[PDB]
Amino acid sequence: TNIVTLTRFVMEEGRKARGTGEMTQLLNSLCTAVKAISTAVRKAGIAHLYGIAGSTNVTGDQVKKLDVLSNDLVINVLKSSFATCVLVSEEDKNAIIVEPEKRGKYVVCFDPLDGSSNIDCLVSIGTIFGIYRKNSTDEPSEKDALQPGRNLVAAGYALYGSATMLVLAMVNGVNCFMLDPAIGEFILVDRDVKIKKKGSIYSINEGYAKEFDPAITEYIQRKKFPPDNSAPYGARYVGSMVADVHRTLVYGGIFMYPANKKSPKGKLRLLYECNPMAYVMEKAGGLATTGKEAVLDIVPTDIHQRAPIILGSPEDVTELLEIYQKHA
Ligand SMILES: O=P(O)(O)OC[C@H]1O[C@](O)(CO)[C@@H](O)[C@@H]1O
Ligand SMILES: O=[P-]([O-])[O-]
Ligand SMILES: [Mg+2]
Ligand SMILES: [Mg+2]
Ligand SMILES: [Mg+2]
Repeated sequence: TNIVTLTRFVMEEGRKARGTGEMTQLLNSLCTAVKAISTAVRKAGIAHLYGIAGSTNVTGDQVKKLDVLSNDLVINVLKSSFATCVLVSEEDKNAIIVEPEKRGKYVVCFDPLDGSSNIDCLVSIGTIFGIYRKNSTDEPSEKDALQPGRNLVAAGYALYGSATMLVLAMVNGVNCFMLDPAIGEFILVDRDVKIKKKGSIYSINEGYAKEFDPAITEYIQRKKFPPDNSAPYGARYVGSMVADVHRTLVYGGIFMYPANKKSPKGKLRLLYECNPMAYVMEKAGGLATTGKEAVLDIVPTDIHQRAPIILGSPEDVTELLEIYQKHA
């Protein structure tokens, strides 16, 4: 009978810190969308929600039925939250400007459904978000979303896996909340999460081996054949960024989606995939790099810009940076 909900947490983390309560509003609204997406996903084959929606998005993906449903759910709750002014979604070509009577101070970048390749085989999928405070006094516009990730005030993801988890990072740390399906509340289950300084798992799609740069190649070879005859790392690659990053957070190790000979900026999207996960990792004591610079320091020029990303345990990411620096 003492429910420590996401709501309470985010409020109790603010009592002697004169806010506006808009962030709690925003996050309460997002939680409602995440619950609705979770329920849909958990019944998707009965509800006939698998398959394509007939459309390609700006970054060239095959839009799925659950992409449109989730996108609509998040847009509508953020609008009605009265906490937002500019929204950027993977699924919309342009930024969405909130109508004047519903504007609040925040800019939200999100991936409404991440891991579409895994939808139909029931593997874990998720929702990814990053929140900024609007800076300018100018009328809200797409340019308010073009901030470096270091300006994030909150970021995180929902993981629709064996259980549904909302992982929320803010200035003071990372906390995990699990959805209780019986009462429709996110309950705190992991407080002030920190990543292991060094892990034992590497996560990458090795089908791209023919296209990797020499530094990624060398690093993978080192994980399999350690020069100091330590045990080789195990390999894991679920194929859904939210699942692979969440495992990296809670078990340690490294996740990679690097640049390659065909994709100079990699595949994952900077605003609503790379920056939120880089922020979570940095707040958990981890690192997130392109191989040459910190993801959170990139100043974007395109709301659908791609970025290479290598993230996880700091000693693992640093070892790979050392190999890039050696090859440079
Ligand atoms: O099939 P690939 O090229 O390994 O891409 C998988 C990645 O694509 C995404 O689905 C994003 O498009 C991520 O969730 C996942 O990390
Ligand atoms: O591109 P997608 O799996 O969010
Ligand atoms: Mg997609
Ligand atoms: Mg995604
Ligand atoms: Mg998506």
